[PDB]
Amino acid sequence: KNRGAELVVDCLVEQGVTHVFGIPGAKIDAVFDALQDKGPEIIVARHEQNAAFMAQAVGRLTGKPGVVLVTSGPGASNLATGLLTANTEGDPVVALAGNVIRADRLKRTHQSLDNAALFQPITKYSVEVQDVKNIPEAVTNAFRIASAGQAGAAFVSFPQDVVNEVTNTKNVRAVAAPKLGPAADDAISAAIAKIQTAKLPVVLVGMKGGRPEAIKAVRKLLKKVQLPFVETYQAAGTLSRDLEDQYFGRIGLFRNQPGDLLLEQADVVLTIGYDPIEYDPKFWNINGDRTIIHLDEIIADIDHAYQPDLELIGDIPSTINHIEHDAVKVEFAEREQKILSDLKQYMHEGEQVPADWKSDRAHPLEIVKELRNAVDDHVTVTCDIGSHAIWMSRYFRSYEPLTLMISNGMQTLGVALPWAIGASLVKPGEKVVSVSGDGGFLFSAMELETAVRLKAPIVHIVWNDSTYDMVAFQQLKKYNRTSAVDFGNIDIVKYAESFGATGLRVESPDQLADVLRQGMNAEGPVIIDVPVDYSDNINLASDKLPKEFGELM
Amino acid sequence: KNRGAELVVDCLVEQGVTHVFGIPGAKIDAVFDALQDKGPEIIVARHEQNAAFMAQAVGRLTGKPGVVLVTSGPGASNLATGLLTANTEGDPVVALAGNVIRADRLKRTHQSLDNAALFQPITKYSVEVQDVKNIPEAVTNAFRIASAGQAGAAFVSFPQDVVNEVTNTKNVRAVAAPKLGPAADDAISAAIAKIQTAKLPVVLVGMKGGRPEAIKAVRKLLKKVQLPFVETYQAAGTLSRDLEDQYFGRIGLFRNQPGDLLLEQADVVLTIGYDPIEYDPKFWNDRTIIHLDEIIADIDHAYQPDLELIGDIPSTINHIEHDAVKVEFAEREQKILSDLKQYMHEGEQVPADWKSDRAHPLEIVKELRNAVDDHVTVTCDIGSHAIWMSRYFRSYEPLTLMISNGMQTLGVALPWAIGASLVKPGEKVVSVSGDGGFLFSAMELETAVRLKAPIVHIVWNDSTYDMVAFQQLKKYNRTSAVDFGNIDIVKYAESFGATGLRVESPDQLADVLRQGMNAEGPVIIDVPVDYSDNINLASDKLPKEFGELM
Amino acid sequence: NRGAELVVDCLVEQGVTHVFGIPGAKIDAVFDALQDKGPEIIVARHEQNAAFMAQAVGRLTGKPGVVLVTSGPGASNLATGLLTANTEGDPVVALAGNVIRADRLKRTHQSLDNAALFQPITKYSVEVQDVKNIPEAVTNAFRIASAGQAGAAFVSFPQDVVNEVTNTKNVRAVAAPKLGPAADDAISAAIAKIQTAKLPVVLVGMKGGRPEAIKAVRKLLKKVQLPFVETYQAAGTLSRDLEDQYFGRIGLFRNQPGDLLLEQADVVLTIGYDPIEYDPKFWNINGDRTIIHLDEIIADIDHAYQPDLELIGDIPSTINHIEHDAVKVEFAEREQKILSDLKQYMHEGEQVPADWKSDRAHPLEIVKELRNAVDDHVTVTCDIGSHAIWMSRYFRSYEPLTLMISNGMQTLGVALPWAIGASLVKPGEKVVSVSGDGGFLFSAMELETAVRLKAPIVHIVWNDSTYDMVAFQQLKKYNRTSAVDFGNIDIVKYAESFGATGLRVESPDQLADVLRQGMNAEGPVIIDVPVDYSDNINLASDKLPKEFGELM
Ligand SMILES: Cc1ncc(C[n+]2csc(CCOP(=O)(O)OP(=O)(O)O)c2C)c(N)n1
Ligand SMILES: Cc1ncc(C[n+]2csc(CCOP(=O)(O)OP(=O)(O)O)c2C)c(N)n1
Ligand SMILES: Cc1ncc(C[n+]2csc(CCOP(=O)(O)OP(=O)(O)O)c2C)c(N)n1
Ligand SMILES: [Mg+2]
Ligand SMILES: [Mg+2]
Ligand SMILES: [Mg+2]
Repeated sequence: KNRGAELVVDCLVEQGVTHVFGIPGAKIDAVFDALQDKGPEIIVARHEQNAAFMAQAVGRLTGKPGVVLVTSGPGASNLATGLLTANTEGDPVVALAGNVIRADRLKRTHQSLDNAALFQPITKYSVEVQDVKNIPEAVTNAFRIASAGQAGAAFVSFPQDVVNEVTNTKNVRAVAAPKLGPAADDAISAAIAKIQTAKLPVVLVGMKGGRPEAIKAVRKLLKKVQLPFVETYQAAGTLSRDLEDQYFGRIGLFRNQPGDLLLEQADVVLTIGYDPIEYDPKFWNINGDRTIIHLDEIIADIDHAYQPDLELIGDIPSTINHIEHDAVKVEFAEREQKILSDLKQYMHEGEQVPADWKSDRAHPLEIVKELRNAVDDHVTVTCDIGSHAIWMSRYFRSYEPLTLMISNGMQTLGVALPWAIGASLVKPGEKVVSVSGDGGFLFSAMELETAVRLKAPIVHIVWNDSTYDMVAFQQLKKYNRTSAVDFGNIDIVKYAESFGATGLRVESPDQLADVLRQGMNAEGPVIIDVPVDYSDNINLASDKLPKEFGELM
Repeated sequence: KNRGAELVVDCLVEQGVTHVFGIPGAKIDAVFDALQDKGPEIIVARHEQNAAFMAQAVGRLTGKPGVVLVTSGPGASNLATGLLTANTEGDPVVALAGNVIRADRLKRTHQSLDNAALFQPITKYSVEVQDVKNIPEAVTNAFRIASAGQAGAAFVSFPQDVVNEVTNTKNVRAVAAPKLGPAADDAISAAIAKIQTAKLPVVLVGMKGGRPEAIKAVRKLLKKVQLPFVETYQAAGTLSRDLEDQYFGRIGLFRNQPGDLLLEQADVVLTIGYDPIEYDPKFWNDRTIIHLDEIIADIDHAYQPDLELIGDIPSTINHIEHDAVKVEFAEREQKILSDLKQYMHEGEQVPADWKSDRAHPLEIVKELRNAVDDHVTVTCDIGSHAIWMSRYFRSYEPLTLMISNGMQTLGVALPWAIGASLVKPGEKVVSVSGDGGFLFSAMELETAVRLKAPIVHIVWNDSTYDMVAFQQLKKYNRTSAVDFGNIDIVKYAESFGATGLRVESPDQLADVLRQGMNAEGPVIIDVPVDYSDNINLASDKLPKEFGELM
Repeated sequence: NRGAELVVDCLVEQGVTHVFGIPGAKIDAVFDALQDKGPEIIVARHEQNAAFMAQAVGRLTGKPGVVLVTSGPGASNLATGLLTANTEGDPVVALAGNVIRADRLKRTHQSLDNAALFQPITKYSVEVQDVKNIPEAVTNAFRIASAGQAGAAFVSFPQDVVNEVTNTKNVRAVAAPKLGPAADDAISAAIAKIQTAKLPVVLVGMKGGRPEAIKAVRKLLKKVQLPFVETYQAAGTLSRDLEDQYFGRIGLFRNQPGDLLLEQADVVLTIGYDPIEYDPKFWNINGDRTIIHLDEIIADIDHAYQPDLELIGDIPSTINHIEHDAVKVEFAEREQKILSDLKQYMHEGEQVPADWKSDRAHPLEIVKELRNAVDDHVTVTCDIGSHAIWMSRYFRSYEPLTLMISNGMQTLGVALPWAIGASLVKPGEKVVSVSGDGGFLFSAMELETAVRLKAPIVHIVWNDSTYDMVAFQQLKKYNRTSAVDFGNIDIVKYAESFGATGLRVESPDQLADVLRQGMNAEGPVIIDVPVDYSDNINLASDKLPKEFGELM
């Protein structure tokens, strides 16, 4: 027909977009109509929030922006949290929304608002197209800006008459966002010289160290040079089994981990793709001066606790390849060897169920271990936010890039199950596991109809506690009392069944391994009800370990 | 304790707030801690979206700002649509949110976000407090601005260190937002002269005509002067059983209603609390226009008032009422009223050729109306079911039919009914949605079960996003992205510990509804509906027919 | 019959007689269309001064001043102007070009997000994106600019929108409506609270200074015989008749007779008071008093401003309903002495010091000689600086809108362009403008406009060669000054280089003569007046409050 609506779909075609997540409405209608003619499969969502969470997951797993498409008013405003989360967690997303006609743009009329103004503080790019000719230009720049370091959200709004208008405007080439070269050579030399002269150099692998390419390079570096290392939560998957000896776990949330003590003992820290939002430098870069080398695709944020002595800004993996090429293996003096050894066995003992533990419910560590034993390396595991997620983020081993997905920017409740859906659409054929608590679960459980309608092979684990617990034990450590943390329990099994899904329940902690295998062998979506004992949770924020190791030294 | 958090709680005590809807988090948890000592009852929500909707319900039904309280980051950003909805539909709401400590406000850090900039476009008032001393001032101005005509949403954000900081700061008095006087008296006189000299003077009651005091005033005006009148959807309940004779239905959505032809035939139109968002003037609007409202009018190609009576709406109405006298109509205009009233009765009727194993929409509306007492509040969601409710479900009390008619936001029905039941203890509350919108906020059924709220939720079961579908069929002759698969509604209800009912055949409709009305605790009722008559809601038939009788 | 014509037609419907502007490419179609029909175009030398002029028209006529500019630097130069009007109750409408809609998101000459820039400093900031919407968007801009509280409205036109040919019809210029008075029972309440006061006082503020409000205020002050004070923008509330009940203009520093009056008051009635002129935390202090807020909009709650009664509605109507039903207050003995003492403190504070000697005029001598040289009805515009403090406290005004002060943003350089605006509003009358030397250069360029118009402006420069108001605050805080010194210029030959008339006061004794000589001159005249500023630190001095505190 050649409306503005067709120009939009043509862009999606040039961009190689396989799927569009959305919900139709009167203002964005022409575009949905034009998608009937061609373009990517439409995945109808049961909420624009979840549509955004789905696009985000696609962006994180593929490196090309996930696409979400919604109508005016509440269609658009329901995107806010989603885009915010994508934009602060390094995920390429492009959002396309409708608005009222240009003539009525300033009026009190149904579903009218300044779309671009709302999304301005929460995206890299937020625009509204006021001329049909401009559509291919605006859309193409949004894809590029979404993809360019640091990846985030782009939002593009269309008045209704703009996408309905007939025009002879030509499309433009989907010129892909270009790669940077590696960092300046002189900076790379300096960086190598500082690692070679260190008594205890260590690698801090961050958000953008967690991309597949970045991880491949990071592993060659760690293997050649033999550096100890830690991961941020979104760097999970850096580990391989033959790096386990050099691995000191995941830093974050509370300063009481072996990784923290290691970074403390370090005189040189090399950070890679490090976005401080995952764990503020004021928690780890303390207690003594210490050289900081910042390896990233964008310049560093200066902070009282973060003043890099060296910045290597360029393409992350290739910059790493250049350091790797000219570094050599680091020898550790006796003192540092013993520090490393001691940290390693504090790390080991942390991963164990307390010896005087007895219960009629599973311990969190038992859930974590059993889950890890029932799931092959290649399977993507998505995680929600809560105490369950602390246990997962610290103790759930991951061995491949993009196989453990955590929301460690906004810490947005409800991402797991929708993320699992997006993952299954990117990895057709594979099982996708999603893990949540019972609080965050109802934030997005509605999208179980999408999963069933798609016959997605998703396995969702609900940690059953019956409170907002991560908030509860923090309230106990601050005020020795809780507030607004309690809610009623629902029948998770019958909930799943009412959707046409499958419900299982761990009725005793010894059925855990069995019920898990069963979910994995099931056809279509499964929800698994797991009673958990959270009485150990308060110890997640303990200072015992920093204190013990303190008197060691 | 004299933290900033206590200063906040004290404002809520001073303001007479009985419920705060919320979800706790680290940056805001000091205010939640302070609520353990004194202050209103915390209602824990399963989604900040839904806490916002409930606060909207409280605001619409009491005139006092509803209060929602949330944490930083996604806690705040999840309020967006809620406050947008409230802000455009006339409901006083106060939102309170956390943010990161002042010193880290500029950094990439967990749950950080320029809160105030995000709500700037979608509220009357959006601010972040940067000094603990300023807390009582910023909160007290928020309540005032939320309530002041035209009522809307107010947003206040608090850095973590500001609510945790110990302080000597004094509270301020909750100075009530003041009412205006009536409109200028020479303006009132002018309007009385326009009505008394018109051939067919008519009243259009709008959004802010649906406040209880405005309705009581409007009824006296209608009865005394015997003017015909029409309702926007949010002015539902202006009608009294007494006034059914002068009543010409609800205007909205498509121009093809008896009310539309009436407004067209009128030489004078008195609009009361008319927010054009409910129905753009370019659809119903030569003739004289008298704009009566608590704020000045927006000028539009199709809306240029000859008279503006700006002041307190009920005051101004009374003044007009006091000095106006009965209008009597020439025979020409009586015939017009007779005909329009007749077209109106035909439209309210199930078509003659209708055959179906599912209920017609009108049969749901009729049985619902016949099963619910006039005083029972009925909330409604968004979709094809709501076109039917908005046009054909009669309301006779103020605030007993609640419709989202500024932002048309899916999912408002069930959370509104929860807010409503906390505002009217001892009463049943009815809510109506389609199956699409039901899953937008059905999570909150846990909350209704937790409170043992006497809610009866009716689900119109179709299996599609239909209101989108038949507009699509009319524009392109094909649908797109409107199909989803259905769930077992009864089992969905039972899994939450609520009661689930199902109308298995159209004749069971009366009894099943009755059963729901007498049930204990929350009830969900599955009601299959036949929508194949839905595309005629946008039909041009009636204006074409009436065109040639003239 | 383009979009540009639609814009000119709206200006005609609003009764706009003058448009202050500077042309550019993106907006020039509108400038074209103004050749055919419309209001006179006054070419400015800087978009800042065009904005100031507009503000002046708005303040003086009650209908929006109009300013028209091009895209990019044309529009951005408007920022301080609209901001100042938007915080001082002045209706202004601004019209600006932008790039074509197709190139709106591009890096291209003079492209910027116009609406976003003006959102935080206007009541109303919009961009039209369809030619049809022009009559609507503009009409609402005039009404919103006018609707109380009055201020700045900004409309932006992408270039292709005003050049586009259309058959769109215009829209009626529906006047912004009036409110009625406050509600009866509230009026009753206010009268009752006043009746039972031992010392009720009136505070006249910003919107108490419109002509109709002043007419009603004067009747109320006369009938009930209440003492009153003024905010700076409430100048001209006073009449010669009312000098007896008058306790001066409050503001800037809490050390004036008006402050002490307010402090002793048990009931304060405020009239159209915008706190920006003087924070309530400065006067509403040592003890409690009842506050009655009378205004066209609800009050801002403050730690030091929590009204017991709000009278919201049209200000002159509400004042009238109070005047009609109130009877005279009669002060007891204790309060009469109080009022008497304060009145003498007031009178002593207006006199040049005893041991004053100087080769240059003392400020009060400038204030005095200028007041006596100028008819009551003549409009006097004032700039910002130490000279303005002297003007604002001590220069009497007896007619509405004859003393204009920037008391919201305290914007430098407003005087001279405000006087240009005044003279266009009041043809055939002298207009006097007063500035310091520093603020003079902020807008002195616009003298070319005044000469080009043969405007009868008489501009007085207080010459001391420093940014003094900053400097003495710096000394009272830090015992040292910073960045307050600049060179000076020959004001007389400055004026002459523009084809204007330049006069100089070579000695304080020829002050009356050089002033009278300026009043009789044809065309613009600038006057160089050397001043001695050594007294200036005593403006922020703390003695009067202390001395009176011991007198109690
Ligand atoms: C959208 C949103 N609202 C509020 C919060 C604050 N918050 C963090 S954890 C949490 C509770 C999660 O509870 P649950 O999912 O049951 O996990 P659990 O701690 O019990 O394992 C809340 C409310 C948040 N992170 N996101
Ligand atoms: C939050 C939001 N998303 C999308 C829309 C667009 N929209 C309007 S009606 C509608 C259909 C709702 O369907 P349903 O609840 O099943 O009611 P039905 O039409 O079937 O009666 C949609 C998607 C909207 N109004 N609000
Ligand atoms: C645009 C602007 N810049 C700076 C200031 C701060 N300021 C206030 S008074 C003042 C000094 C003005 O001095 P001048 O005009 O020479 O008059 P004087 O103080 O000498 O009497 C300054 C710089 C201001 N108010 N406005
Ligand atoms: Mg839980
Ligand atoms: Mg449906
Ligand atoms: Mg000076």
